[PDB]
Amino acid sequence: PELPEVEAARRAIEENCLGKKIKRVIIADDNKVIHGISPSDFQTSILGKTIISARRKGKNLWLELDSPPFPSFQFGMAGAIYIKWPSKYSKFFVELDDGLELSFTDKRRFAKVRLLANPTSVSPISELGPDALLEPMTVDEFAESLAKKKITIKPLLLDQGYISGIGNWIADEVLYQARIHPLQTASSLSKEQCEALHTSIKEVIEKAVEVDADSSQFPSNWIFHNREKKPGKAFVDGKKIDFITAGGRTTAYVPELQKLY
DNA sequence: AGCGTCCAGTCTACC
DNA sequence: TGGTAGACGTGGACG
Repeated sequence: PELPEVEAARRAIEENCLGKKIKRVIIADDNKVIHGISPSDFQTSILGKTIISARRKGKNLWLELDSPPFPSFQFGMAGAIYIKWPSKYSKFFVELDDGLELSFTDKRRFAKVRLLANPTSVSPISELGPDALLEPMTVDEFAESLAKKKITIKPLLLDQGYISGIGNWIADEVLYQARIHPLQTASSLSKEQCEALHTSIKEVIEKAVEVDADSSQFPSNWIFHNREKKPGKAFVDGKKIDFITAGGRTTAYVPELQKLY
């Protein structure tokens, strides 16, 4: 999940779970996902504490507790949060003093759950670039840095180091909206296009958050809705969609609108 | 469920 | 450079 999906989970927890003691904990005995601590230790630790606030940066979320260390989640490809089994794919589970349950699942096992004294000072959050939703580069700045990069525009957007939060489909959507080929070099962008990408990134990510990442509420005219179709049968507003790879990720774009020099 | 194949955010080996 | 080609477990969609 990309920024919208995580931001939705953060808001949901900030709304239903703050100020309640953790009465019961269950940590999946998953050597790969539960990173740097035994599910047992991890359990004993947070037991009895209270969530003081839910924080986020990029595709990362952590729970600030009334006392460290704090549990953090790097979603990966299939990470997800649930409030209300323990589901089969649950890796982190807690029942609060009011019967409310919170669970982090990962049906694919590509996520990372850690228990760090300060997630903000260490990987992966420490190397994260400014957040797309919390620290949006001003129009001028955005471009200014777009210049200093001799990299393809998309893989540039998929780099958590540069900017954090954007994912494969959010990248495609914004480039499409701003009518910019994914392979156009960063530095070779016009201060006109740079202001165009800047504006779509904002429209796309906000609306996405605004709808709690519920893809079905996504503007009908977003390429997103047809990026699932197979090559040769994928279209948007009559225009044809092409599937090329960039940054090692299948990239959907429309040659008739997204061109390059 | 039962088949088989393909598509789907890190993180490292390499030209 | 930065470009890439693969690896990593495994569910879900589909011929």
